[PDB]
Amino acid sequence: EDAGLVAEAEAVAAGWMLDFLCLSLCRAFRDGRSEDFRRTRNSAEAIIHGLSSLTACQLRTIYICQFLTRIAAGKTLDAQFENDERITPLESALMIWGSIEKEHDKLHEEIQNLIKIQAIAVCMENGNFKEAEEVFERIFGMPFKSKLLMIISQKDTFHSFFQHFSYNHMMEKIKSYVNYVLSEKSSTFLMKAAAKVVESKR
Amino acid sequence: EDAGLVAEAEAVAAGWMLDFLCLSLCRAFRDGRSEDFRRTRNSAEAIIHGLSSLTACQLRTIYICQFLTRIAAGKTLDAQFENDERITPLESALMIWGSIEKEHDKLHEEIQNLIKIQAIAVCMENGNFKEAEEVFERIFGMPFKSKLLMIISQKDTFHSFFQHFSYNHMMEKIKSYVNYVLSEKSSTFLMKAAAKVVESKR
Ligand SMILES: NS(=O)(=O)c1ccccc1OC(F)F
Ligand SMILES: NS(=O)(=O)c1ccccc1OC(F)F
Repeated sequence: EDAGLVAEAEAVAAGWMLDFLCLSLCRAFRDGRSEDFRRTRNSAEAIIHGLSSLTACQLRTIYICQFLTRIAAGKTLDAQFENDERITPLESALMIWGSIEKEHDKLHEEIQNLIKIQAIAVCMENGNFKEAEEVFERIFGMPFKSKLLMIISQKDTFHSFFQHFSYNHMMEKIKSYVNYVLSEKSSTFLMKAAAKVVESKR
Repeated sequence: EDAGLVAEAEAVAAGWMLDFLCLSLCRAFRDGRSEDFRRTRNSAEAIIHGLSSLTACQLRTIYICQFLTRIAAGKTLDAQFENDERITPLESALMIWGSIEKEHDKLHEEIQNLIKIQAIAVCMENGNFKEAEEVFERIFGMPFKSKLLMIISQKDTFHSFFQHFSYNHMMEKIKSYVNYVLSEKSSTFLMKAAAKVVESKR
C-alpha cells in the first residue's frame, strides 16, 4: 500500500471539496440562505484546515470565502473576533478585498467604497457611534472626509449619502461579483459530477 | 436555475464526501496518524452537520466514525464529554458498538469484551481507581466479576488478566475490523476518482 499515492489522492480530493464548498458558499450567499451559508462555511473551514499547502488558484478560493464570511457578519456584534482582530468584520473584509489577486475593475472600486461607508453605517445603525468614529478614523486617516465625520457626529444615520452607499447596494454589488465566481467554478469536478448523477436519475 | 436540482447535487456530493472522509479516518486510525485523524474527524463532523437525512448505509458510516473517535480518546481525560455524557469515552464506544447494524461475529464479541476491560484499566493507569469502580459498576451491574472488583480494589494494574485484555489487543482487534471497512469503502466515488488522477499523472 503506497501511503504516498494515498496521501496524494487525499490532497486531490481535498482540492475538489474546497472548490465544491466555495460554489456552495457563493450560492447560499447569493440566495440568502444564512444557515446553509453557516454550515457550508464550517465544512469549507474544516477542509481548508486539513490542507497545509495551497496553489495560487486555491488561495484565491479561500480568500473569497473569507471575504464572504466577514461580509455576512457585518451587522453582527462579534466580540472575540474583535478581541483578536480588534476591527469590525467589514473592515476585515476590506483588507481581504484589497489583498486578493483580482482585477481592480470598476466593480472592485464600487464594492470597496461601499464596504467602507457601510463599516461606519452599521455601527451607527446599532447605536455605537463611538465605534463609528473609531472605524472612520481607522479607514480615513477627499472633501467627503469632513462630511462623513459631520454625519457621524450628528447621528445622521439616514443621510442621503448613506442611501446611495447603502447595505443593499453593497450586497447587490458583492452579489453580482459572486455571480462571476459562481460562473467560473460551476464547472468544477465535484459539482459537475454530482449534477450528472441527478440529471441521469430523472 | 433549478434550486431543487442544485440542492440534490449538493446532497449527492455530501454523501461522496462522507464516504471519502470515513475511508481517510479509518486509514489514519490504522496508521496511527493522530493529527490526521483529528483533522479528518473535524472535516467529517462538519460535513455530517450539513446533512439532515441519512440512509441506512450512511448511518452505519457515521456511527463507525463516532466509534473510532471515542476509542481514540480512550486514555484522554475529557471533562466536557463527561460533563454531558457522564461516562468514559470507551463506555460510549461500547454503546455505539452494541448499537451499530453489524454482524455480532466473534470479533464483535472480542472487541466488546476488550473495550469493557480496558474501560476500567485506562482509569487505573491514570490513577483514578474510584472511577474504575464507577466504570466497573456501570458495565457489570460471570465468576470474573468478583476477580475484577478484587483487581480494582487492590490497584493491581498489571494483573495477568489485563495483559490478555490489553490496550494493544483492543487496538489490534479494532484495527483488523477497520481493515474490513477500509476494503469495503476503498471503491467509493471520491477516492476511486482521486486515485485515478494520481495514477494518470506519473
Ligand atoms: N480561513 S478559511 O479559509 O479556513 C475559511 C473558509 C471559508 C469560510 C471561512 C473561513 O475562515 C473563517 F475564519 F472565516
Ligand atoms: N457524530 S458525527 O457523525 O458528526 C462524527 C463523525 C466523525 C467523527 C466524529 C463525529 O462526532 C463526534 F462527536 F464524535
